[PDB]
Parts: sequence; C-alpha cells; structure tokens
Amino acid sequence: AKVPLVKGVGERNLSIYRHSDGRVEVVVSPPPPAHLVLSGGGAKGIAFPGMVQALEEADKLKGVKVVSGSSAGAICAALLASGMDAKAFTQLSNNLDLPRLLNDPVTAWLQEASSELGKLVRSLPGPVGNISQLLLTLLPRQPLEDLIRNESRQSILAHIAGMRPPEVTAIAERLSAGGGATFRDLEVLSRHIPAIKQLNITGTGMFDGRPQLVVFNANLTPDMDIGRAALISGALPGLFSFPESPLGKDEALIVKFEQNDRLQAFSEQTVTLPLNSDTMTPEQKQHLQAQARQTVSGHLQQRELERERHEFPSLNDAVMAMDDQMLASVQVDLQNDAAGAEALRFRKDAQQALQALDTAIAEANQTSTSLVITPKLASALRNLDALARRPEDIEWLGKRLNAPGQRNFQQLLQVGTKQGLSKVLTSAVAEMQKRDIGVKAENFIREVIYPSLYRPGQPAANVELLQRAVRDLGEATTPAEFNRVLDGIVKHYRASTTVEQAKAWRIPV
Amino acid sequence: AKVPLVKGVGERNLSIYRHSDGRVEVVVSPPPPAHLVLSGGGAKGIAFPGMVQALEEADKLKGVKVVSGSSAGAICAALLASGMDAKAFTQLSNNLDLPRLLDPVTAWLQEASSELGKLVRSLPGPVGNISQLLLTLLPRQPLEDLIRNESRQSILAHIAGMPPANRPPEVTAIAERLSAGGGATFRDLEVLSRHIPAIKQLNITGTGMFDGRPQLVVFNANLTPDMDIGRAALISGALPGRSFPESPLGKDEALIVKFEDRLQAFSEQTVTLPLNSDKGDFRGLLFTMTPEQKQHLQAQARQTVSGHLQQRELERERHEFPSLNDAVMAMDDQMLASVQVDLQNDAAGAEALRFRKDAQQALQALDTAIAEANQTSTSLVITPKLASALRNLDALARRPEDIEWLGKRLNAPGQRNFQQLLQVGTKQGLSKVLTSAVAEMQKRDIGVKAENFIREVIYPSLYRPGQPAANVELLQRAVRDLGEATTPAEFNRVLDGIVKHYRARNKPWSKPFSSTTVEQAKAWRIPV
Repeated sequence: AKVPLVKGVGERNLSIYRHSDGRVEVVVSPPPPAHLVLSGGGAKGIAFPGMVQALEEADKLKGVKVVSGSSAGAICAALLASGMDAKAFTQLSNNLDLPRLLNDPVTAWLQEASSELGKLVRSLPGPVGNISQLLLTLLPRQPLEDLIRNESRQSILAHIAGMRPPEVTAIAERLSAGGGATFRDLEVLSRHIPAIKQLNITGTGMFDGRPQLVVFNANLTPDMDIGRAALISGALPGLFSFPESPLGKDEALIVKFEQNDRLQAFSEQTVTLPLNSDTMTPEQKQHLQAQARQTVSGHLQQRELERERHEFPSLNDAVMAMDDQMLASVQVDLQNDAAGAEALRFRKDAQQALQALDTAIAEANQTSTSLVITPKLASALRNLDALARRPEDIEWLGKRLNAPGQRNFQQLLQVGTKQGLSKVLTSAVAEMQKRDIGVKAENFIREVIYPSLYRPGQPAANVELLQRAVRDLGEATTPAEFNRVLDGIVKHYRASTTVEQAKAWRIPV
Repeated sequence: AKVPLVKGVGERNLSIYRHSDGRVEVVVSPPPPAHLVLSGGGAKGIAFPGMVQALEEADKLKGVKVVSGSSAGAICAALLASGMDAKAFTQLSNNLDLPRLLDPVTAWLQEASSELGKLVRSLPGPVGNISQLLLTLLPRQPLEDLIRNESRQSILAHIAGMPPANRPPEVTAIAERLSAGGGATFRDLEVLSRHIPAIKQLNITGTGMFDGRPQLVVFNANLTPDMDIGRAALISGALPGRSFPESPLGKDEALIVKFEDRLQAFSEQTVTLPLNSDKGDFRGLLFTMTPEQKQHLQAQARQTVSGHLQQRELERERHEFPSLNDAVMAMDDQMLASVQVDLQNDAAGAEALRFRKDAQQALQALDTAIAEANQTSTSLVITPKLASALRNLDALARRPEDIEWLGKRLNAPGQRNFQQLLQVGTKQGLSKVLTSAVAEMQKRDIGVKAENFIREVIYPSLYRPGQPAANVELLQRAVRDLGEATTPAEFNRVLDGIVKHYRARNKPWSKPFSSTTVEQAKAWRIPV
C-alpha cells in the first residue's frame, strides 16, 4: 500500500504519498486569498466592512496581495489597497452616504463625450492598450476623489511611519506636500509594506454602441492618480510560483451581492453577501455588516476543508512542480527520504546555477546597458546546460529564465531572441515568444472581439465566427497562428471597425 | 561732448558713452542667430541647402541653439537638429524625391480630425496641446524611417567624436538606446545639445483644421519629451486641411526662413528665399527639376542668406540709461566680462563691477547652501546656512532696484536649486530678495498661462472661418490685455469678459461641443 512521506504540512496542508511503482500523489488544500475582487455597487457597498472584519479577524488580510474593484467598488478597493484596517474602514464607510456623493464635471464630460471616444478609439491605425490610456491623458487631475485621496494619503503615511529604501521615502515626500497616490506607488510600496496592496480598478462602459472594458492598474496607467481612476470607474455604469504547475495556483475571494477548471474555480472562490433576512441607520449598517462578516467567515472556513490530489510519475516530478516556498515547507521531512534528498539537492544546484547566471548579467551591466555574452556569461549558460539530467530539465530551467519580475533574465532573453546555442536559452526564448502571443491573444479578445461579440444586434454568423476566434486564440503559440485567426476575421466578418482592428493588430512579421 | 568709455567691443560691437549729466548710452548690434525657423513646404524645401551652406560658411551654424520647423519644414528641421552638416544635408536633399514620399497615419488624420477637435477643446481641465493626444493615439513609413535612420547615424557619429575621456552617463545611455534601433526623441536632443554644440533642440510645429477650427500643433521637449521626432515630423507634414529677460540688451536673434513690437523684430530677422530669376522661375514649387536647377536655386538661397547675415551685422541700436550702473545692471555676465577691463578704469564703472562680483559670490553661496541641504533631504527647508545666505543677499542691496534685480536672478531658467527654493518661498520667515523672487515667479507663471490660453483657446476661435467681427474684436482685445497680465486677478478678469460677451451660434446638429470658447474660458480660470 501507499506510504506517507509528508503529512498536512503548512497552510496548504500538503501531503505526499508514494506507491510501490514509484507513483507519487500530492494532496493540498487551497491557499488563503491573494486577490480580493470587489464587484461593487454604491448602496450595497456598506456591507463591505464586515467582509474586511472577517478577513482580518482570521489573519487572512495580511496575505492579500492585490485588490480589484469594479465600478462603485473601486472606491473601497482603493481605500483597502492603501492599507486601511477593518476598524478605520468600518468607521469611514458608515460616515460616507456615497449614493448621494456619486452625482461633477468629469462624470458629466464622460456622458457627453462617450460617442466621440468610441469612434476615435476604434478607428486607430495601430491598437492602443486600453481605452484607459486615452482617459488618462484626456482627464488628468471634487468631493469623492478628495475623500479618497486624503484617506489613502493618511493611511499610507501612517504605515510608512511605522516602518527605509530611498524608493519609499521619496513616495512619502511627494505625498506629504499634497500629491495623491498612483498605481505605481502602490506597487512599489507593496514590495516593502505588506499592509499596502497593488490595485486594479475596472469597469465596463458604452462607447458608440459597443461595450468596452476599462482597466486602470500599474501596468497600463502607472502614473495615474487612484482617486481619479475610481471616480472614472464609478461613472461608467451610467453610460448604458510556476504557471505550468498544477500546485502553483492562486486563490481569489470574489465578492458579489445577492481550461474551464477556471470557470468553476471562479465560482468556488465567489462569496455572495446576503441583502435579505429576518435611508440607513447605524444599527442597520452594523447588522448588514455582521451578516457579511458571517458569510465570508463561513466561506473562508469551507475553503480550508477542500482538498485536491495531483499525481506524478515520480517524487522528483512532484518536487519539480513545487515552487521554492512550497518546497521549503517540506524540505525537512523529505530530507529523511533518499529520493527526496536527491531531489532537494538537484533544486539546490539549480538555484546555484541560476544565481551564477543572474550574477554574470549584473556584472556585464556594470560596464554597459546593452547586453552581450561576456566570457563569464557563456560560462554560466554552459553550466546550466550541464545541470540537466534529461530533456525535461532543459524545458524546466527555460521556464525559470522567464520568471516574471526578473529583469536580468529579461535582457538575456532579448539577446537570445536574435540568434549560437545554449540549449536552455533556446528553450527559454521559445517559451518567451509563446507567452507573448498568449498575452496578445488576451488583449485582442478583450479589446476587439468583446465589443463586437456583445454589440447589441450582432447577427448570428458573426457571433459564431467571433466565438470560434476566441478558442483558436487560446490555442495560439506563434505569430503565424495568431495572424491566421485575424486574417479569417478580415475575410469573413460581414459588414468594418472590427475588420479594421483585425488588420491593425496583425503581428508585423 | 560725450565721452566714449568703450568702443566696438566684441561680436555685438558694444559701445558705451557718457554725457555730462551722467546719462549713459549703450550701442549694440544684433547677436548672431540662436534660433533657426523653417516655414516649410515640400518642393520649395529644395532651396534650404543653400541656406545651410551660408550659415556654416559664415561659422554661424555652430551658435544656432534651437531649430524650428513648420509643416513640411519639420523634416528639414529634424535633420539639422540632429547635426547634419551642409554637405550631407545638400546631398540628402537632392536625392529625396519628396512627391512620392509626401499611408495610414496620414489618412487617419483626415478622417479623425472632427472627433479630435471636439475632444480636446471640451475637456473639463485643459491639457497642454493637441500634440499630447496625438502622441498617445499615434505611437510608433518611408519618410519617418529615412528621417529616423539619418538622425540616428548623424547623432551617433557626433557622440563618437566626443573625447573618450568622461562622457556623461546621460549621453552614453542615449547612444545605447539608439544603437539597438530606437529613434531620437525631443528629450534626447535637448540633453545632447548641452554637451554637443552641433546637436540642436527641436520644435516641430504645424496647423491643422479640426471640426472647423484651426489648431496649432506643437511637438518639443517640454510638451512631448519622449516622442520620436520622425513620427512628429510626419504628423506635422500631414495635418488635415543665459541672458536677462528684463533687459533690453538681452535679445535673441532669430533667422526665419520664408519663400518669395517683436513684430518688426520678427520681420527684420526674416529672410525670403527667391524662387524666380534668369535661370528659371520655380514659384510653382508652392515638375522634376534637373540637378543643375537644384544647384542653381540652392546657390540663390546661399547668396540671399549670406546677404542677410551680413546686413544684420551693420544694424545698430542705442539704449539710454540714467547711469553707468543701470547700464551694467542690464548686461548679462558674458557681456559684462567683455567690457570689464575698460570699465575698471572708470570709478563709477568699478563700483558697478564690484557690486556684480559680490552678487556673483552671494548667489553662489546660496546655490551652495541649497546643495548642502539636499545632501540630507530632497524636501527643502531653510537650514541655518541657507538663512545666512539669504540674509547676506538682502544686505547686498544698495537700493530697492537691487532687491528686484537679485530676485530676477533667482528665477534664472535652468537653475534647479533656485527653483526648489522658490517653491519653498511660495508657502510663507521674511528674506526681501526671496519674497521678491517669489512675486517674480508668479508674474512669469501668469505670463506663461496667458501664452498658453492664447494659443489653445483664442487662436482657434479667432481664426475660425465665419467668426463674426465683434467676436474677433473681443478676442483681439483679450490678447493685448493678456500680454499685460501679472496676477491671477488680471488673468481672470480677461476670462470673465470672454465669458460675458463672447457670442456663439446655436447649431444643435454640430454634435456635442459647438462653442467650446466660453466653456474653455471658465475651465482655465485660476482657482484663487
């Protein structure tokens, strides 16, 4: 029968069993929430304080990394991302009366200008990232945005004071004067202060008869004021770890009001705050907030009871599916097993070889910003190639070279994109290109297909064509495959702005 | 029987005479050109090479600092700002074949013009220039590529000519970025011009028609620092149909190149390249010319400009002052250094030079104290050593004029440390020079808002085809008053008058944003 090697270790209650034939089975529970998604509303937003009480009271707010807020939930998201605790957040939410509050020139301009904006954005010779980019430059920096801006500033400064890299002290100075926090500040600040979170503000608007997803965050609109983003967001509705591993999975808490493993993951991770039970007084707010608190606590508890099993051909393959943190959790128990110890030794060597490579890149940058394959760098790639015990190791190391925030590796990958053979580099380069296309496909889908497909009155043959385009795009790994799908829109979509966009997004080649 | 103190000193031929009364008279000639302005055209641009030959052959190209190019002159301006010499420039211009060159971006500009006009004029909060919108709507094409390659090559060559010695990190980083294949931006040009005299700052300008109103489009380091110059020049061509500001001796010279109170200065500084002669009449350039025809037109331009540069050296202007000291107060450091030895030999001259030496020292001490305080914190405060430098500066004044004067020096354009100190000052605890410099800062700011309001709000209404005469009169009156405005109250008075009297037609079919004028006039009011 199967032998337990590790049991209920850590917050994922990680267990590992081995069968006779060497088959290994890993069992885990969900991680605590890293992404809090608020699908807002104004009046309903009073319930949010209980949701925050529930998170903090369970020490599960600390480990939230990103807060997303949609429509009128952008406000709350911004307050929370700024590090407001449950008490402060409850106090402030009770004193708002925000439905009245949401009623000013910027908002006004958005109603009048919506048609003009829709035409403009869809007529461009070259695609833009998101209509947010237009709004950013058309509406640079009223009651609502001020409250938000003052409260985030206070909160942020307090946190900074309780802490400093020059990076943060400079944010502190800029804010003291009277500058508001931007998305880029939040991203930077989150790296050093766990209570401050990255922020996404989102919304759907109607622009010239077609719905458009608007998105503000550190990537599309880094230098944008968060208050202003939240105000814009709130005015739209009135216009009507290892990516390849199954053990590397993020948990969300998606807060709503009363391949497709992701669809049901989304719904398993969704909590519906109740609005009905056995304008608004303090007791009524206190009650609704307590209902939310309970619901969410209930949801958080149930999530801890889920378990999922993942099987692997060997203990080594399971170890290869674990990111560093997860592997550190079980390292002591696994050390006590011979195959477990060898697998930990391979990981230690790979961490050393990758470190040497990162170092050689840093060294070359001390003499020039444009990178070249110095002798020490050629040596680190030859060594990385020698570490591989089999072809799978090559692919794996190649994925590690695509680690998301790893600057030095990114430069090396650009250099690689030119040529003449490190096997790990060639692999990592092919992986990079595969990811890029993946990202362009999501973007094209979000920015071009979505609006056509959900255009009121769109004929059925076009709906069929666009839907087919979506699947094919989720299958695309190269420019050729990506372009094949766009050439088909161009040739078969029955009309024009869609066909124009389809051409405009082709990858040059 | 006026006495000469100084005669024909330097390139401005500076002379200084004193009467019995103590009245002093300064006579000067114009400085050589610091700004080259090209009011372009495509085919007629074939004359420009002679203009550049004339500048270089007279060693007057070096001292050009900024090159502006309008409409199809943007191309040329970009090539020159990049440091192309006369010969390279002549060669490249003869081989251009610009009718074929002068495409989706262009096309988009015709179709999208209406939408763009509405959007930009209707904003709750004014932006800088419609260039800012275009920058983000039209990010990265035969013409734009040619320009981009040629500017890169030219720039790299120049960067390479620098001493291997130091080379500021600033420039080497531009060099890297460009080697890969990135194009030069306006900000690169500005940065590079500080260390390499052959590279110039660049303004690309033009006028388009958007929703029935003309708009000045402007690309440069201040509005669109990170924009590619090639792209700027393409857009431009396709539009839809050191010294003392207070002083009269601190005057910039322009060379404005056209084809066949700053108003007269503008026209005295303008040169008109001829298109018609015995060797041919090429006024239609407003067919395939032979190499000889190009060579001829270029030589006509060369002569005209040489003639113009020579004539400019013969002009003289006289400025009178109550005393030798007041004349010295009107001279920038360079000009004062020119005449220092001659003036030392006069008693009043020596007292005036002494005040300037002491002021150079006290301002230096102030700059130092700011640098010192910044070694401990980026947010500036009035440290003890800084309070001391302000006290000293205040004591330097011999009379109230000196206080105002020092206050102007604190507003020196690129002086970063002084700027931080001026911000701190803007809060309040009483240095007399600081208070003065702060009031001077606010005066300059309003001046700058007025230019902006003029360019961005008045210009389009005033030149709108069909604008009734009373509105033209109102807008024109607004322009003068705005040139006279020193405070928010005065600025706002002028805008309140637009709001009160400007009259628009009711065109319900003209979508949203018909009369942006009154709306813009309100939106630009200074908060108070």
